[PDB]
Amino acid sequence: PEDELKRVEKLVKEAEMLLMLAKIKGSEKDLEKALRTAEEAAREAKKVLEQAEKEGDPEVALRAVELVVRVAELLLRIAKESGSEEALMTALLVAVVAATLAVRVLVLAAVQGDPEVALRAVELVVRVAELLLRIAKESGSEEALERALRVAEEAARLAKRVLELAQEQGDPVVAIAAVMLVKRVAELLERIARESGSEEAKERAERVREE
Amino acid sequence: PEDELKRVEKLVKEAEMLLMLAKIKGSEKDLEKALRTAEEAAREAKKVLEQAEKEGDPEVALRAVELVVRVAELLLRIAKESGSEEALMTALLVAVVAATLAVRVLVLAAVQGDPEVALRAVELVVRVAELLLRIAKESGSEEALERALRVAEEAARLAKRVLELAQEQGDPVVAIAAVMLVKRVAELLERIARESGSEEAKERAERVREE
Amino acid sequence: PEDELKRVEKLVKEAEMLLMLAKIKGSEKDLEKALRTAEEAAREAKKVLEQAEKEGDPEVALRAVELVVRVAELLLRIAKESGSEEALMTALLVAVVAATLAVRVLVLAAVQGDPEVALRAVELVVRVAELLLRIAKESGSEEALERALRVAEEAARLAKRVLELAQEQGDPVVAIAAVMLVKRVAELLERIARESGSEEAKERAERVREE
Amino acid sequence: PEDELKRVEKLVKEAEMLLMLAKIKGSEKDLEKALRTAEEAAREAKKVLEQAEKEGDPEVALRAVELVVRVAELLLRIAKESGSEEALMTALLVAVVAATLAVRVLVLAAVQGDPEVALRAVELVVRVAELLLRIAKESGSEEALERALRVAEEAARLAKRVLELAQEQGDPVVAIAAVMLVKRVAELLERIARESGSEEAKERAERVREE
Amino acid sequence: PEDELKRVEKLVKEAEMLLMLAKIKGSEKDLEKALRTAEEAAREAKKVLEQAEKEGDPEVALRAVELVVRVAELLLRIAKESGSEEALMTALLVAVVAATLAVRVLVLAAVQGDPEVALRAVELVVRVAELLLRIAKESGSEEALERALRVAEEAARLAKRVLELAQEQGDPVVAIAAVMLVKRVAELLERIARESGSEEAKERAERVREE
Amino acid sequence: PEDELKRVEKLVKEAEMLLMLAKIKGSEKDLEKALRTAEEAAREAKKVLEQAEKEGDPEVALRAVELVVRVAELLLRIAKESGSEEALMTALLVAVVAATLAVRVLVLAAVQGDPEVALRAVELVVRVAELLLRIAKESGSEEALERALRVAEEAARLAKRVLELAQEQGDPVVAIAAVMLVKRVAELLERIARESGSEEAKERAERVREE
Amino acid sequence: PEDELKRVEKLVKEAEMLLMLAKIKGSEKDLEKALRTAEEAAREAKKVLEQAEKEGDPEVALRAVELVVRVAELLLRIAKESGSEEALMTALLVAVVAATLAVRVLVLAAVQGDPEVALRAVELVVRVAELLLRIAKESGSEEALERALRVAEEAARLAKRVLELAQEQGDPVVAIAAVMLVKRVAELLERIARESGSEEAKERAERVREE
Amino acid sequence: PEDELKRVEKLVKEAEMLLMLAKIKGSEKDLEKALRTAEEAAREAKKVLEQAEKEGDPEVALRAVELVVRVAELLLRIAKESGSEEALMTALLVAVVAATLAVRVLVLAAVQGDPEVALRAVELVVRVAELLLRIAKESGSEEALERALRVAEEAARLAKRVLELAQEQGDPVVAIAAVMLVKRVAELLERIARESGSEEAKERAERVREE
Amino acid sequence: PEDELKRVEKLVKEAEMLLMLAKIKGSEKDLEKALRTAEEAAREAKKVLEQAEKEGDPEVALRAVELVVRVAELLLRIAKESGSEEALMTALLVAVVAATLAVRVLVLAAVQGDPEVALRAVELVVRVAELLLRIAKESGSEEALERALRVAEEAARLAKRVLELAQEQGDPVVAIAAVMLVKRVAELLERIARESGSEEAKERAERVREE
Repeated sequence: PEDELKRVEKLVKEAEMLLMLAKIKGSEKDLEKALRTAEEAAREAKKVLEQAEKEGDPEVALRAVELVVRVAELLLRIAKESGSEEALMTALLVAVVAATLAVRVLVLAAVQGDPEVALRAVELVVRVAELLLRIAKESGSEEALERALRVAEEAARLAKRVLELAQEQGDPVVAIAAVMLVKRVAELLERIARESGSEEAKERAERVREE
Repeated sequence: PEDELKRVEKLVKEAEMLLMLAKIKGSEKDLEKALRTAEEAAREAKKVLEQAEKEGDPEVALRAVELVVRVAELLLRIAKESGSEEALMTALLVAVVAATLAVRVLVLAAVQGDPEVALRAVELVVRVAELLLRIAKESGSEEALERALRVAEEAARLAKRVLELAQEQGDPVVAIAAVMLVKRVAELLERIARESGSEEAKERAERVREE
Repeated sequence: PEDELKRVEKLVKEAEMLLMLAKIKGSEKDLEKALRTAEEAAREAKKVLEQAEKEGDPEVALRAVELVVRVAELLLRIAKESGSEEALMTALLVAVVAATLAVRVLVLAAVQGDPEVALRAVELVVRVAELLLRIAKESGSEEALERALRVAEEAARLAKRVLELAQEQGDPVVAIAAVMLVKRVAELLERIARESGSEEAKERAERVREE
Repeated sequence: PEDELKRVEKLVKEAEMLLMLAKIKGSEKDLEKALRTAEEAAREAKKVLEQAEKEGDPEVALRAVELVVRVAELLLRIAKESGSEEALMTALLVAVVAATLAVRVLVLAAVQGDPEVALRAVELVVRVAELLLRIAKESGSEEALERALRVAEEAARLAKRVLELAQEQGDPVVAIAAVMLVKRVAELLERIARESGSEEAKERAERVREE
Repeated sequence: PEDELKRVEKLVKEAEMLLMLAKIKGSEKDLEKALRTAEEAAREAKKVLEQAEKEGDPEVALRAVELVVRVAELLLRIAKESGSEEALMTALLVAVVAATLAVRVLVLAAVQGDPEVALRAVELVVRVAELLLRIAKESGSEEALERALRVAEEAARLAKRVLELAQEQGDPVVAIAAVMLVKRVAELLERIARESGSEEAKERAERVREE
Repeated sequence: PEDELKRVEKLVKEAEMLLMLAKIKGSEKDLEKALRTAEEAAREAKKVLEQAEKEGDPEVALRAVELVVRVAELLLRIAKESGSEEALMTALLVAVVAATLAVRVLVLAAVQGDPEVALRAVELVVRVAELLLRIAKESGSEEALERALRVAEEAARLAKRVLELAQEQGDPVVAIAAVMLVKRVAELLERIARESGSEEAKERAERVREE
Repeated sequence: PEDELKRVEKLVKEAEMLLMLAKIKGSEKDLEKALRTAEEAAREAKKVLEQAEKEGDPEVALRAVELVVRVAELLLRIAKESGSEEALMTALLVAVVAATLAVRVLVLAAVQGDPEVALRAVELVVRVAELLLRIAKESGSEEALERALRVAEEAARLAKRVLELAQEQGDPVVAIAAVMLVKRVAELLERIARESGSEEAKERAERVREE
Repeated sequence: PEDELKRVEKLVKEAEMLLMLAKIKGSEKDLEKALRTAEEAAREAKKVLEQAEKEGDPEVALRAVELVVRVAELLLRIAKESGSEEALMTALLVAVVAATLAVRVLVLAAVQGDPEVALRAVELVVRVAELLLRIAKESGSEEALERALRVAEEAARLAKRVLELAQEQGDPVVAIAAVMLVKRVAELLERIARESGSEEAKERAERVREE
Repeated sequence: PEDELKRVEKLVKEAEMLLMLAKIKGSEKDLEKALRTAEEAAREAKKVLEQAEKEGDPEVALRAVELVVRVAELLLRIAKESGSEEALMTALLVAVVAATLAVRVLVLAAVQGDPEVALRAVELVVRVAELLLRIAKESGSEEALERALRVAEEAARLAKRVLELAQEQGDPVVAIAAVMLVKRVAELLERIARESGSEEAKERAERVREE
C-alpha cells in the first residue's frame, strides 16, 4: 500500500514540525522527539521498500528510499541546531544507508525493466553523495569526506548500468539523461576538487570524466 | 466543517444571552448555566482546532482559538458579576490556554506557509496578554500579573518568527505589520510599566524595545 | 414567515366571531369553540415567537406576543359572558404567560440591538399588568391582584434596562419615552393605590416614583 | 414513533364506528368487535407508553395514556348499550389502569423536568376519577365508588408534587394552575359529598380543602 | 381522486352507448360488452368508495355509490332488452349491494358529521328500494318483492338516525327534510300496498306512518 | 466499552427514579430497590474501573469513579428519607471507597501521563471529602468527621503530586489550577474549623495553608 | 460580475459617509465603523480581483484595484482625523498592498494582451507611490519614505514593460504615453529630491531620467 | 475527457505567466516554479494521451502531444532566460519525448483510420525537429544536432506511411499535402545543409529529395 | 462471459498494432511480440470455446473460433513480413486447428439445434480452407496444398449435415444457403483445379459438384 507512504510522509512532516517548534520556543525535548519521529519515519520507509522488493513495485521502492533521504536530510538539520555529535552520526548512518538502498531500488528497476525509475534511483545516489558532503563539512570528519566522493563515483558508475538497460529497451532519451547524469557527477567532483584540498577528488573526476 | 464554528459561535451568543438575562432579573442560575454554556462553547472550539491541525486549515484554527479568547473574555465578565473566585480562576485557565493555543495556530500557519494567519495568531497572543492583564487587575493576583507580561513578551518574540517566514515568502507588508505588532507590545509593556509598580515591566519593555 | 402571523390573527378574528355570534343567538357551543379557537390562536402565536427567537426577528417576536395578549384579552371577555371560573383561570394563565413572553421579546431586542422594539415589549408588559388588574377585579382573587402590581413594577424596572441600551446606542428619544413609560406605571400604581385598599400599591408606587 | 399514536387513534375511531353502526342496525356482533377493537387500541396505547418511558418522550407518554382514558370511556359506553356486567368490568379495569399509568406519565415528566406535561398527567388522573364515578353510578358498585374518591384525592395530592417541581423550575403559572387543579378536586369531592350519601366524600373534601 | 369518478362515469356512458347501439343494429355482442362495461364501471365505483372510507370524503363516497345505483339501473334495462334471467339477477345483485353501500356512505357521513350527505345517502336507499321494486315487477320474484319493502322501511328507519345527528348539530332544515323523506317512504309503501296484493306492505306502511 | 458507563448511568437514574416515586407515594419497597439499584450501579461502576486499569483509559476510570461518587451521594439521600442507620452506613462505605478509588484513577493518570485527568481525580477526592462531611453531619458520628478531614488533607497532598507531573510535562495552567485546588481545601478546612468545634480542623488547615 | 464592483463602490461611499458624519457631530464610533466599512470595501475589492485573474477580465481587475487605492486613500484621511497610529498603519498596509496588486493587474493585462489597461495599471502604481509619500509625510516614518520612492521607480520600470508589449502590438500612442508616464515619475522623484533631504531621491531620479 | 486538456492548457498558460512575471521582477523562484508547472503540464498531457490510446480518440491524442511540444518549447525559453544547462537538458528530454509520442499519435491514427490526424501527427514530428534544431543551437551540442536531423528524416519517412493509408482510403488531398510535407523537410534539411557545416545534412536531404 | 471475447479481440488488435508499428519503424522485436500477442489471443479464444461447449452458447463458440481464424490470418501476414518458416508453420498450425474447432462449433450447433450458427460454422471451415490455400502458396508446401483441398471438401460435406438439421426444423432458407455454400466450394475447387496443376482438385470438384 502506498497508504503507508503517506504515513511515512506525515511522520516526517511531524518531525519537521517538532523541529520547527523546538527552534521557536527553544525546547530540547521537542528536538529529541523530532529526532525519534524522524527515526521512526525512516524505519517504516525501509519496511515499505523491503516489501516493494518482495512485491513488484519499483515506484513504491523509490518513493520509500527518497523518503529515507528526506529523513537523513532532516537528521543533518536537527544535528546542526542541537550541536550533537550523536545526531550528526545518526544523520550519517541514515545517509550511508540511503545510498545502498537506492542501489537496491535500482537493481529492482533493472530486474523489472523500469529504466526511468532506475535513472531516478541513480540521481538519488547522487543526492546522497551531496548530503554526505554536507555532513562531512559539518563534522570535519576526514572519513565522511571519503564516503561522499566514493558514493559519487559509484553513482556515475551505475549510470552506465542505467544507460545499458536503456539501450536494451531502446529508450535513448533516459540514456542521454543517463549521460547528463554522469557529467554533473564529474562536475560535483570537479567543484569539490577545486576548494577543499583533496588528493583524491582530482583523480575520481579525471577517471569519471573519461567515462 | 466551519459548520461547527457557527455552533461554537451560537453557544457563545447564548451564554452571553444567559448572562444578559441573568443581570436583568438577577438569576444566579442563569449566570451558572451561562458559565457552563461558555465552558462548552470553548470545549468545542478546541475540538475544532484539534482537527484543523490534523487537517490543513489554519483559517479554521484561528477562528476556533479566537472563539476561545471570546469564551475567556466572557468568563472574565461573568466572574465580575457573580463575584466568584472560581469563575475568575476558570476565566484565567481558558485565558492561559488560549495563549499556547494561538501559539499552535501559529506554528500550523508556518508549517503550511500562511503568514497573514500567523500574524493574526500573534495578535491574538497579544489580546490574550491584555485579557490576562484585566484578570490580574480584577483578582489582585501577583501571579496573573507575571503570566500577563510574560505572554506579552512571548508574543513580541513570535512576531520575529512571523517576520522571518514573511521574509522567506517575500511579503514585506505583513512583515512591516509584524514590526508594528512588536511596538504596540513594547507600548503595552511601557503603559504597564508606568502605573502599577512592577520591578519587571520595565526590563521586558527595555529588551523588547531593542528587538 | 409573517405568513403565520396572519393565520394567528385570523384565528383570533374567528374566535371573536364565534363569541359575537354566541352572544347573539345565545349558543353555549359557539362560546366553547370560541374559547378553543382563541386557545389555538395563542398556541401558534407562541410557536411563531419560539422560532423568532431561533431566528433574528424581534419584530416577529413582538407581533406574536401582542397577539398572545390579544388572545388573553379575548379569554377575559369570554369568561365574563360565560361566567366561567375555568375560562377566567385560562384567561389568567395566558395573561401570566404573555408577561414573561414579552420579557423574552425584550431580551431578544437587547441581544439584537433593537431599542424601539424593546420599548414596545416593555409597554406590552404594562398592558399585561392592566389586563391582570382587570382579571383580578372580575375574579376578586387576592392573588391575581398581587401578580398584577408585581408585573407592573417589573415593567417599570425593565424600562431602566430599555433606557440603558438606549444610552449605548445614542437614541435619547426612545429613552425619554422609556422614562415616560416608567411614570405611567407610577401613575397606574398610584391610581390603584387610591381605590381598592392595598397595603402594597402604595409602597410599589413610592419606590418606582423614585426610580 | 408518534406514527403509532395515529394507529392507536384510528383503532379507537374504528371501535367507535363499530359501536355507532352497532346501535344503528342493532348488531350484537358489531358491539363485540367494537369492544375488542377498543381493547386492542388500549393495548397498543400502553406498548407506546412503555417505550416512551424507555425513551425520553413524556409528550408521547401523555398522548398514549389519554388515548387509554379514551378507550376506557368508550368501554363505559359500550357497557351501557350492551347492558353487560362484563363490558362494565373491563371498562373499570382500563379505568383503574389509566390512573396508575397517568401517575407513571407524571413521574416521567418529573424525572425529565417537564412541569406542563406533569400537570396534564395530573388532570388526567382527575378525568379518570370522574370516569370511575360514572362507572360507579352505572354499576351501583359500592367499591367503584371508593376507588373513585380515592383516585380523586390522590390526584389533588400529586398536584402538590406538580407545584413542587414547578417551584424548582420557577414557573408559577402552571403552579397556580396546579392549585386551581386542587380546588376543582375539592369541588368534585364537594359535589359528590352533597348528593349520594357517602360517609367519606365529606372527610376527603375537608382534608383536601385544607391542602 | 374524483379523477376516478369521471372514469367510472365515462365507463357508464359507454356501457349506455353500447346498449343504445345494440338496440339500433340488433347486436347481441354490443349488449354483452355493454353488460361487462357496466359491471366494470360498478366495480371501480366500489374501489372508489372503499378508499373514501379509508380517507375522509363522504362526498366521494356518495357519488361513487350513486354511480353504483346508476350501474344497477342500467343492468335492469339491459336485462329487459336481452330478456335475460342472468342479466336480471346481476341487476338485482348490484341493486341489493347499492343498498348496504349507501348505508356505509351514511355511517361515514355520521362519523365525520356531514348531515346533508347522510340525508342523500338515505334518499339513495329509497331509490334502491324503488329499483328493487322495478326488478321485482320485471322478474315476478316473490323474494325481490320482500327485499324491496324491507329496504324501504330500513331507509325510513335510517331517516330517524339522520334527523338524530341533525338535532346534534342544530340543522332543523335537513332534519325536516329527513321527516319529509320518511313520509314519501310511507307513501311508497302505501302506493305499493294498494295495487299488487301484499299481506305486508300494509303493515310496514302502518308502522312507518307512526314513526 | 463506555457502553457500560451508559448502563451504570441509567441504573443510577433508575435508582433516583425509584427514590423519587418512593417519596411521592410513600413506598418503603421503592426505597429498598432504589437502594439495591444504586448498589448495583456502583458495583458495575467499579468493574468498569477495574478493567480501565487493566486497559489504558484514565478517562473511563474517572467517569466510572465519579459515577461511584454519584451512587454514594444517592445513598446519603435515601438514608435521610428512610431514616436508616444501615443506609447511612452503606452511604459511608461507598463514600470511603470512592476516595481510595479516585486515588487509583489518579495514579493511573500519572503512569499514563494525563495531568488534566489526574487533576479531576484529585477534585473528586475533595468532593468525597465534602460528602463525608455531609454524612458525618447526618450521623453525628465522631469517626466520619475524622475520615472527612483526613481525606480532605490527603487530596491537598495529592494536589502537589498533580502539580509535580504537571511540571514534568510543562503544563503550568493545570498546575496553577492544582494550586487553586489546594486553597479551596485549605478553605474547606477553614470553613469547618470555624463552626463545629474540632480540635483538629485548625491544625490541618494551618499545615495545608503552608503547602 | 461588475455587479460586485458597485457593491464595493457603495461600501466606500458609505464609509465616506460615516467619516463625513463623524467629523460633523464628532462621533468616534462613526469614525470606527467608517474604518471597518472601508476595510470591508477593500477586502471585497480584492476578492473581485482574485476572480478576475481566474477569469479573463483585466478591466474588472483594474477597477477592483483602483477601488483598493480609493480605500487606502480613505484610510489615510480617517487616520488624520482620528490621529491614530493604527489607522495610519492600516492606511499604509492597504497602500503597500495596492502596489503589488496593480502589478498583478498589469501582468494580467500582458498575458491577455490589453496594453491600454496595463498602462493604467502602471499609472495606478504611481498613484500608490504618491499616496505612500503622503502617508510618509503624515507619519514621519523614515521607512514609508523608502517604500514610496521604491514603488515610484518600480512603476517607471514597469512602464518599459508596458511600452514593450506596446511595440509588439504596434500601438505607439499608449507607448508614447508610456514614456510620458516615465517622465512624470522622473519629475515626482525630482520634486521629492529638492525638498525633504533624501540622499536617495537624487540617485533614483538620475537613473530613471536615463531610462 | 477533453476537460483535462483544458487543465493541461491552463497549467501551461500559468507556467508562461510565472515565466513572464519572473523576467519582469527578476525572480529566480518564479522561473523555478514556472519550470515545475511546465513539467506538470507535460506530465498530465502524457497521462491524457496514454488513455486516448486505451480509448479511441486520436484527436485527444494529438492535442495532448502538441501540448507536450508546447511544454518543450516553453522549457527551451526558460532555459535561455535562466542560462541553465539543466533546464536546457529537460527542454531536450521533453523534446526527444514529444517525437516518439507524436509517432504514437500517428500509429493510433492509422489503426483507427484517421488520415488527417496522422498528417498532423507527422507535421508535429517536423515541429519537434525544428525545436531540436533550436535546442541544438542554444547548447552547441553536437549530439542534439544529430537527433534533430534524424527526427526530421524520420518525419519525411512517416509521411510516406501517411500517404499510404491515404491511398487506401482514397483521400488524395491529404496525400498531396503529405507530399508537400516531405518537401518542406527536404527544404529544412537543405536550409540546414547550407549554413552550419554538417557532413550529414547534405546526405539526408539528397536521399529524402529522392523520396 | 462475452466479456472475454472483447479481451481476445483487443489482444488481436494489439497484435495487429505491434505488426503495423513493426513494419513502420522496422522493429524485429515488435514483430516477435506481435506473434506472441497473436498466439495468446488465440489461446484464450480456445479457452472461451472450451467453456462454451461446457455451457450452452454456440454463438459464443462461433465468435471464439472465428477470432481463432482471425489470429491464424494474422500469423500468415506476420510470416510474410518476417520471412519466417517458423511463423509460417505456426500460422499453419492455428489454421489446421481452426478447422476442426469450427467443426466442434458445428456439432454444438446441432446438439443444441441452432441451424443458422451451424451454417456459419461451415462457412468458417471454407474460410479456413481459403487460408490454407494462401499458406500453401506462400510456403510451396505440397502438404499444405493437400490439407487445403481436403478441408474444402469436408466443409461441402458438413453442408449436407447443416441442410439435414435444417430440414428437421423446417428452415428451407438456411438450407438453400447451405446448398449455395456447397457450390462456392465446388467453385473454389474448380478455380484451384484450373491454375496450379493438381491431379486432385479435379476429382474433388467433380464429386462435390455431384453432391
